[PDB]
Amino acid sequence: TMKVINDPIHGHIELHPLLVRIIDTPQFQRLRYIKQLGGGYYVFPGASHNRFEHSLGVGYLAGCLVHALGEKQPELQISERDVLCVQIAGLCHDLGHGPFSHMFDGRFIPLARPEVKWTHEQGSVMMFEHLINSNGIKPVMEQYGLIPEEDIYFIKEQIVGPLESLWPYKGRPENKSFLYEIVSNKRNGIDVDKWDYFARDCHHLGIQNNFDYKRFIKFARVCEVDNELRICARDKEVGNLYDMFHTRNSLHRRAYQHKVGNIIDTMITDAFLKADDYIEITGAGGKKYRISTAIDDMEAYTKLTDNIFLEILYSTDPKLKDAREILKQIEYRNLFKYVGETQPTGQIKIKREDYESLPKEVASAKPKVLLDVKLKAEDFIVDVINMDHVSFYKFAEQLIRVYCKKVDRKSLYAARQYFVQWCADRNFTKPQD
Amino acid sequence: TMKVINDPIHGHIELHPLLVRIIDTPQFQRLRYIKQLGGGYYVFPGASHNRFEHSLGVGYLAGCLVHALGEKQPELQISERDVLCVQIAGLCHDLGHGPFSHMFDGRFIPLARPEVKWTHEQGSVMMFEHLINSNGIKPVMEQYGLIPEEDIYFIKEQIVGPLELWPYKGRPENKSFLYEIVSNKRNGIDVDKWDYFARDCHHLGIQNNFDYKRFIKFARVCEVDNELRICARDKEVGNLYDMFHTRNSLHRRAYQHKVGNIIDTMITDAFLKADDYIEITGAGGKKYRISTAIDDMEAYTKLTDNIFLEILYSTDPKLKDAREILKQIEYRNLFKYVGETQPTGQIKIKREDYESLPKEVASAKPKVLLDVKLKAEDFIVDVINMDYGMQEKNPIDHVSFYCKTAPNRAIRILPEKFAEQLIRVYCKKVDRKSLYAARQYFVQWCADRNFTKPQD
Ligand SMILES: Nc1nc2c(ncn2[C@@H]2O[C@H](COP(=O)(O)OP(=O)(O)OP(=O)(O)O)[C@@H](O)[C@H]2O)c(=O)[nH]1
Ligand SMILES: Nc1nc2c(ncn2[C@@H]2O[C@H](COP(=O)(O)OP(=O)(O)OP(=O)(O)O)[C@@H](O)[C@H]2O)c(=O)[nH]1
Ligand SMILES: [Zn+2]
Ligand SMILES: [Zn+2]
Repeated sequence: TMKVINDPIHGHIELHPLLVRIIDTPQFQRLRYIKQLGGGYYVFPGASHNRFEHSLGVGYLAGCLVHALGEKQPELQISERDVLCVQIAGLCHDLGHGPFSHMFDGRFIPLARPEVKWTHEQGSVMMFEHLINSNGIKPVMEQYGLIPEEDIYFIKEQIVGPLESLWPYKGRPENKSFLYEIVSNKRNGIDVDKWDYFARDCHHLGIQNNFDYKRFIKFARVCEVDNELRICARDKEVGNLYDMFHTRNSLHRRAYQHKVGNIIDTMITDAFLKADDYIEITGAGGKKYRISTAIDDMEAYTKLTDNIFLEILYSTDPKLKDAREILKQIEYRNLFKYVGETQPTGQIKIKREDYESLPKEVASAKPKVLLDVKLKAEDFIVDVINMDHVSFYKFAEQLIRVYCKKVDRKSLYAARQYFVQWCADRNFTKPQD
Repeated sequence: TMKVINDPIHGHIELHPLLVRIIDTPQFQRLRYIKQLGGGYYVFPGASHNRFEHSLGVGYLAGCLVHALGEKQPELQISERDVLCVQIAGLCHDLGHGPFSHMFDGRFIPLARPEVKWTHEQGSVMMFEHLINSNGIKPVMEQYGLIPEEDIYFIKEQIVGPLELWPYKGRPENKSFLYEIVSNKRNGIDVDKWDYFARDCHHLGIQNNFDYKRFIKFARVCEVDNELRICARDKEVGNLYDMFHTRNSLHRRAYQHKVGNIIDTMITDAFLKADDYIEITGAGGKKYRISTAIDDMEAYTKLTDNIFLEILYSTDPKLKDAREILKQIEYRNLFKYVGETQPTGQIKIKREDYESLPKEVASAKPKVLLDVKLKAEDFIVDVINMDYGMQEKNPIDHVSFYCKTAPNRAIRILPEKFAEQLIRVYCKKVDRKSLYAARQYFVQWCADRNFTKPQD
């Protein structure tokens, strides 16, 4: 029962029955209703792709790499069981994403609940657990040779990292440390996750992809480094890697950090914040959750997708009028206006818990040339945008942009002044344009 | 100094301000929430694309073609005004599509209201009218040289055809060729098809062998039977064959996919079970159902693929049945394929008769009586058309060519064959006995009807 799925990036993807069973669940199929690039679709009409197809792709590539390593180096003792667990991890690494992907955990939850610590990865673990239990996957795992308790632990570790000196992982021993570099590779940012989305995003955006992932897989090997096992590239592949990094940079410059695309993300977020008190999502035991609290209950979170945009847009409730009106601004293309950009000096990083305060700080700033119209915190949006040792055998770490909700020439002028001053008060770089 | 949109199929698409204004409306942006291939996404994960981006592409290509014709043959007197009206028509030809595109007008409305005669094209006209009025587009049209009353008429005619010698009132007969750009019924060669062949191929992973740019570049208006028509250079004949083979591949591989079509009928089943209980607010606070929203454009504006998730995420006990079918789709417990047949040599099945077909099948009398009997609600009968209205033809016959030396007049003159109507039957009961039974009813029904005999 080896099922085959046609993908425009990878061609034929063969799926193990166990994977098919994980895929055919509400928890996984949910990913069909979550846009890969969030608000990017509103700037790039080719970018209609969702997390679902990306996740299949990552699961596929994860398998290809591990399987290839096992053939070339049977001394690594990569079992078929190891292969499946890595595939599953690749499949399920994005289960925890929320509406509009990175917009949700990167901005909405911070602004809505600054107290809480939340990442989509943590979400992926919770949702995976929920998926397993809700659909009786453990017996099916056993039926294909897996040992649920340790293997489920391994899968979770691949996704989120060590779960809390030593070898921190408990799902596999240190002699298989290389397996933890396939799906999510923290240290050098080279994993199959990135391979898929670079290729996929390029394909949909109309941007040229220079990296050849197959070639890289074909020439990859596990090799000794600092008395540790790591995945290593042949020296002949160095050009291919440069091409990868250039593709990455292009995607970030051209798409991920696009000026209007990011503005639209903050407008969508603004609408969610205005809707959060009034939207009800039913979770476990009939209990009711808000957009911002659905992350606390996986039954509710399952039903939280980009649909929430249209539920607000199509609503008639008077209580949702404000939220609805912002989404209508997007349709009519009356967007927030770009004021300017700056960076934090030093190794200083504005943190998520502080995001909510930033608009007030900006309005609190005192421009020396006092002006006619004064602006308040509600009129400002402050957007914080985040972001050679691979083994062989201009990058801004944080950008800060400010937008204004009032498009009046004088308000824009004013806003600029507040912004410039705020940068000065914080010893941030001085705005240009 | 006009706006540019990056598209993966066409590259840079330059948009006239007036087009930008039509695009930035709820009525147009609605197309972002309607899947091009409907239930095809549930089989082809690459096919996440929506009608919106397709519509930009068609608008763009419509403009390219007309503009190219005007440069090569200024004796045609194609104004800038003409160009814009054709672009707008290309932009807006799909405004009338409903949830899951062709599933909606092709199956749901027929099953829900067999009385009514509805096409997405008619919808596009109504929605266009609604778009114009709701967003004060007439003054803006005037501001860029258009004459709203006649030009709006022309645009609508390009989309739906004529209403009620020369049938068109939006442009005179000496510009008859303009009516062949966006929608060409006669020979099925228009910019609409060019975009979706390319776009669908790009998303499905199927190779596209037609080269639309080349065709545009060598296209010319030329005399045929004292009729002005768009004519291809004789050198382009291979390119055309490639187009028709691409079309055939897309249909065989994608549009007629077995499970994809099953899923379309499951979605439709859910809608039918939800239709009584879903309320959509239209004009003046009046409430409409999924099946009646087509009667009110304010309501229809809010009718998109979202309706799938509204049903899926619902808690109302009255929607339990509809909801349960959509859950079957998530769990991948689909209706079961019984078999396939054709009305070869027969009169073809019409939309108003779709609702009756499941009863006919259960009414059929198999010779070998089975242990269990089945009823009409257990059968789905799916009628698949390549192009519903049209006669079984060869479309190359209606293509005009020209030789370069005598470019003013048309030349005097191994593709695939069409099964222009397929009929499939699915069963809602998945147990061996019922499936066996269903097969028997089906085989008999084909016999009773002088349809082709089912194979495997
Ligand atoms: N199961 C499944 N298949 C998908 C999905 N998305 C795309 N597909 C593809 O669509 C095809 C049809 O769905 P299935 O019902 O699994 O197809 P099938 O081959 O008839 O399999 P059975 O019905 O189980 O015999 C699959 O073979 C896959 O190639 C998905 O989410 N789940
Ligand atoms: N206007 C508009 N632009 C879109 C749409 N879809 C994608 N885009 C692209 O998104 C870009 C940014 O949107 P705009 O608000 O037009 O931004 P802009 O190009 O800076 O134009 P202004 O904001 O009017 O100066 C556009 O230039 C288009 O290339 C759409 O539906 N409407
Ligand atoms: Zn990912
Ligand atoms: Zn179309």
